[PDB]
Amino acid sequence: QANLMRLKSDLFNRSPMYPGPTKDDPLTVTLGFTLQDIVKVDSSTNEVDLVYWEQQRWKLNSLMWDPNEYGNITDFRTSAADIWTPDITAYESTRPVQVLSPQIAVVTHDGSVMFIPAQRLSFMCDPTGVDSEEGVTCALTFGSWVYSGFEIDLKTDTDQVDLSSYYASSKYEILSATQTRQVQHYSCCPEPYIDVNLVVKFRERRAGNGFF
Amino acid sequence: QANLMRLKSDLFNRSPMYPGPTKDDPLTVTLGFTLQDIVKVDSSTNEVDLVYWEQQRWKLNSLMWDPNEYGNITDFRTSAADIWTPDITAYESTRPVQVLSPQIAVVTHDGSVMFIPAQRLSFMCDPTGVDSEEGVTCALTFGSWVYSGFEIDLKTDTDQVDLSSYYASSKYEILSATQTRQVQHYSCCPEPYIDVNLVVKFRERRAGNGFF
Ligand SMILES: NCCc1c[nH]c2ccc(O)cc12
Ligand SMILES: NCCc1c[nH]c2ccc(O)cc12
Repeated sequence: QANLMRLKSDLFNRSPMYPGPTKDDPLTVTLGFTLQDIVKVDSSTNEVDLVYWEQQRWKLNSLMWDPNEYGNITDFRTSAADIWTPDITAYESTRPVQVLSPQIAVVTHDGSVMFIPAQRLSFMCDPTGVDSEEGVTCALTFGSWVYSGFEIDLKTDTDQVDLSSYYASSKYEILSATQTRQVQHYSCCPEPYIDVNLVVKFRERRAGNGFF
Repeated sequence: QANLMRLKSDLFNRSPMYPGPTKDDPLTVTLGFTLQDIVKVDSSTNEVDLVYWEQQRWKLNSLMWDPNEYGNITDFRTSAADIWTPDITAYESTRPVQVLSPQIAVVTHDGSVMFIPAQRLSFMCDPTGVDSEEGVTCALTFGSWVYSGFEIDLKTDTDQVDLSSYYASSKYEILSATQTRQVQHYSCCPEPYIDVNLVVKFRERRAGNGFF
């Protein structure tokens, strides 16, 4: 498609990239989690491994275009390396994140972006009691590493984690999973930072496939 | 010493031993447990090992004597092999019982007997969930193997298991322990058989010695 080539060239070749948000031009990132699997627990190190898709949305004025000038194109996929992306980080990870999917975003003519990488993460979680009816609860916070709430605000569209793709024959069944916007402070700095608190209650699965 | 030797000779060396209880002459045995330790659980076989002392009391007319005729002796210790003892049996054991104490009874002039052997026993018990706050419940019935309620009846002096000697640094802590008289029927036989149902709720100790 000739029109799309023109669009990408015009967007990505003729100006400096977005330098990120500032106090004068803050940005709100919408977050949502799709929990796919609780893969492994480690009771000797108190780490638990999750597989999830992390849905991120935001909007930049610099990514806008008039579809009329581009054969009525209203959106396109492009490599996430072509655009600015927010530094949303898991605050209690114990290993580097492993990316499980392509990193390609969808950009819409109004400057809005959707980006949903699949990830595996090890995080700090004590799994003692997971083999009981009551199960166990762990929490994981996600937020900008370097930007305070004055530059990056966060939002969820729902407080329910998406479980519609959770692996039915996982070793672990989900009892509940919520995602909630919170405010935190770190020793280094006085300014409020925003996070999303992912809270998952789970236990060893003992009813379903493999069971009779 | 002379009077005791006389008493023992007279009680044990001049008559057939008591042939056990009958319908016409039934016997009631009082049972009580001192739970000392839950030593071990095995989740691959669903066996748990207990150490307890089993208090047994009963009374036989044939063990009576007049203390006046024996230098005021009102009771004596004697090997349990010298007297009839009830066939009180754990019904859900998985290994032969291991005896941890001498087997010696105290006999009193009214023909009553007290016998409290210490035992280790492996029994059928699923310990899944023992490492949680709720812990797990298991039960073990004790009763005559061969006598129905028409020959042997049972009772407890209290429904609360004696925990005053429980090992404070056991891997497992006791949440509750009861001992309750019940009636049972088995496939072999029409008659009711009496048992005491020992019900123990426990979990992995997470406080005290070794824990910070
Ligand atoms: N593959 C499922 C998620 C998904 C659907 N469409 C997408 C577009 C972009 C993206 O990063 C992710 C997605
Ligand atoms: N040694 C604890 C139990 C105990 C105290 N006195 C006893 C007399 C007889 C017996 O079998 C047992 C006992």
